[PDB]
Amino acid sequence: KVKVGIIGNLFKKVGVRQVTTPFGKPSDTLVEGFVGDVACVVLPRHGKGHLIPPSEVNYRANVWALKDLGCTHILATTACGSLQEDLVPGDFVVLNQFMDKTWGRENTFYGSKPDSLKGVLHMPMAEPFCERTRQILIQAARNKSINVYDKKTMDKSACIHPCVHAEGSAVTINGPRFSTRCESFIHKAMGLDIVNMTLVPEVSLAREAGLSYASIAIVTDFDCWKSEEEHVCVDMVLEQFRKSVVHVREILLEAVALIGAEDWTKTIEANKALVMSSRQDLL
Amino acid sequence: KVKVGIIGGSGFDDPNLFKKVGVRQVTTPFGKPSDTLVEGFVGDVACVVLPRHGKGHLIPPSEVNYRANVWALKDLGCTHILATTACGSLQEDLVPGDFVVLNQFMDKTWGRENTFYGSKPDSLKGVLHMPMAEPFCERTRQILIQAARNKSINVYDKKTMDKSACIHPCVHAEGSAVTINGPRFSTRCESFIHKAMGLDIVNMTLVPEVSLAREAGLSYASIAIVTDVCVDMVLEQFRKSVVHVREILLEAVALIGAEDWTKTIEANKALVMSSRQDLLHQGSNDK
Amino acid sequence: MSKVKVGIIGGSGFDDPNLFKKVGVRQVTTPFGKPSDTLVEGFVGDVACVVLPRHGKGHLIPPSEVNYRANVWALKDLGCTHILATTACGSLQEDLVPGDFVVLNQFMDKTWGRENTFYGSKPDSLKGVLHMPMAEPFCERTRQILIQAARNKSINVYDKKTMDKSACIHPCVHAEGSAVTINGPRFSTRCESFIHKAMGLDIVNMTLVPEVSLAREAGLSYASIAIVTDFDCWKSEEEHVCVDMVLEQFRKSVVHVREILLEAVALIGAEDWTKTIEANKALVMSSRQDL
Ligand SMILES: Nc1ncnc2[nH]cnc12
Ligand SMILES: Nc1ncnc2[nH]cnc12
Repeated sequence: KVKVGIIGNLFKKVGVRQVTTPFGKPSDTLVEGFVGDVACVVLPRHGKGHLIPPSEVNYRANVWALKDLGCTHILATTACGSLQEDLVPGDFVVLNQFMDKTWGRENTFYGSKPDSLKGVLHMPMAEPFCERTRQILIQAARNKSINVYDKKTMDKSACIHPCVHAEGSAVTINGPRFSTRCESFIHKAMGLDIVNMTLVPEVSLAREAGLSYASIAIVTDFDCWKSEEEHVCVDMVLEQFRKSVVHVREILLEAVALIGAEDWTKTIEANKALVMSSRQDLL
Repeated sequence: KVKVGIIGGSGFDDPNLFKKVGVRQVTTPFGKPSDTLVEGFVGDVACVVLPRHGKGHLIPPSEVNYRANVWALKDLGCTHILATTACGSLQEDLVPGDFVVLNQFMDKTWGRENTFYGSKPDSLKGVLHMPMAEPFCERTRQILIQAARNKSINVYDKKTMDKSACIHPCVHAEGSAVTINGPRFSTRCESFIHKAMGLDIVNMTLVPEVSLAREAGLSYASIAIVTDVCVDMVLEQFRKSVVHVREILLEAVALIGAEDWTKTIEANKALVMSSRQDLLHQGSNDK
Repeated sequence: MSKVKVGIIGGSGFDDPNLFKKVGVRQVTTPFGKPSDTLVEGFVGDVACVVLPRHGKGHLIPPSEVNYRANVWALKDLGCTHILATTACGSLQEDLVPGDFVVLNQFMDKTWGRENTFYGSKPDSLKGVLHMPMAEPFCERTRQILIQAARNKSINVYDKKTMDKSACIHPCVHAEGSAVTINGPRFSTRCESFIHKAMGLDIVNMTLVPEVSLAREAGLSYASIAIVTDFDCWKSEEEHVCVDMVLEQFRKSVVHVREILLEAVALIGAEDWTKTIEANKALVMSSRQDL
């Protein structure tokens, strides 16, 4: 059976749970419940009161806690800034790629220090998300009558907002500061679609844990490559986030049902075997 | 009332900008500053100087306690920080002996304490996401440029002037730095990639200094010195550049003192508060 | 004093190489901690040589946790003047095919969190501020010795500066090349791979930096021979990199790497290095900004 963790009326809440992990405590307690008959657990990435900044989030504990609770999938959300004209505030992005600019975060479960699992794990990350789970997020958006924009098969002038972009690349910066204009334009020239602070190493550790992970990013701003009145700040992010979170909730809850309506035996076994085959110390 | 802090880089390890009236041997909640802070006056404008690398230049860029240096200057009541940095050029018109009043940067540093705020017990509580689109105090940048004009140094602004007005040595009116972690210099491969990205100079010390100054509600501006048989000529050129930057700094302090900064300082403090994500969540009863 | 002694740092596929008969096995410590493993001393011909596996005996130390400082300092303390190093890597360019080698001459550094200098202001480092030039970061004489060693072992050499593309005959040793060194342990995304390719980098690896930098800080002549084991992940899904792909290709190429390394040690031994060693030491002293 499947069980979907969510990192961030139609959700039946059962109770709240405190867990510990080999890598420390998660960001907060976890809300356990059900969507129809599918078990679901919800974890706030930045803790109660949003007091934990992106660089200090215990990604290892959060992903491992969901694994230890039996999660087979993780669906994740984050706010983000758009680097490109056709991704506008109020849009969503089902990411398929990233460029990592984070540092100083614990980004793997394995190593040679006592606080990590024994071994050397070199995971392939060419296409770093679970593709089946990406397509479920996109289909959930269709089921909730939210427009879907596929730049491979459509083009500008077919882009109807607010829309879910069917693909996109994120640069993840370490934070806590936002980017300079110089950095924003450099990331844009690299062809990246959005900028955020929390995707990495969350996505990497989910694959190390044998979990199917997909992210849907909420565009809250144009970073700072446009006009001065459109340069990102916290108030701007929060104002748009508050307008978009109801759509993102509808997508996520619809996707949990769609996951539970399919068989995942082979995908799960594939996930686990990918971890085993990536052990350099064992091979 | 204003008080100008000065962080002197290479060439300023033992600055003699004014007669020492007093010294402050202090620590901060974030550890020890690079050296004793030296107090005095430029005219009737109060000034505080500290050498980024300490006397004797014993502290490398990645080990400088940027948090403690900014905090210590804030603790003494500084409203402004003027900083110097010796840099290498990435573009043909930035020539050794030139200066740059930076307005942009690309950050390639890591492993440095770059914020006062967070969830660690020794951090200030709260989550601060500061805007950095234009990361310097613009009023203070223009003071540095005006100080150079007032001391008879060429100023070149590529936005309004053809490359024929680029007369060396000159202060470039704008420019971007890539800040690398050091201590090693860049490979040729790295230098050419930075050049292809359009960056003007390379240094090791701008970040997180500029970021922490904004977190502290201070007006910060930086003046870079472009520094690169020839070694003897490079060194003498650098000495002349340091004499020029000394003139610019002293004139800039006087120019800052000649104006009212009440509203700018209030805006500096208001920007910090508006960047507190944890407080803005609360103002709307979020979650 | 004109005595030469060649250290060898063995990467993946070199966890236990038989380059020579062991004379001494050295368990040492350094001011920067323990090296990756014991150091094996011996002779190749008349040339003294020291071998160290980068990842330890059972390949238990990931790239980001290797004590590069201790490895380089231990070799220096045993009297090495030179370090020859191997690394497995992925290709970012069509003319660099699995089974080729690359005598690197450039790099782009994307590592973090590693101790990358012997010098600093804290008690656990040597006293001083050392700013080493790195524009051409390898020892050029030692690079050319690796390239000559391949010629002497009848292994094709392809020099893009002087030869036409038609003279790129595989398997070959590329006479120049740039590496991007990523921190690991994960491999790159397709997005990252295409960005690195667009910057013009030739290969991707995890272990060159800070090893090459610390060697120069130590006054040692360092050169690297990279073994192409894969096309990273910018090509078809059947050529996307993974551990098994890396190991399988390496087993095939290790034989020729050993021949190059042993011939290179002999070629170093056949020349006088007095002025180059003096210049290596003088570059360290002139890069001290506290003095
Ligand atoms: N512009 C931006 N940069 C980084 N993280 C963000 N989160 C929301 N907007 C962002
Ligand atoms: N593609 C690759 N990336 C990083 N390190 C590697 N080692 C071998 N192949 C590699």
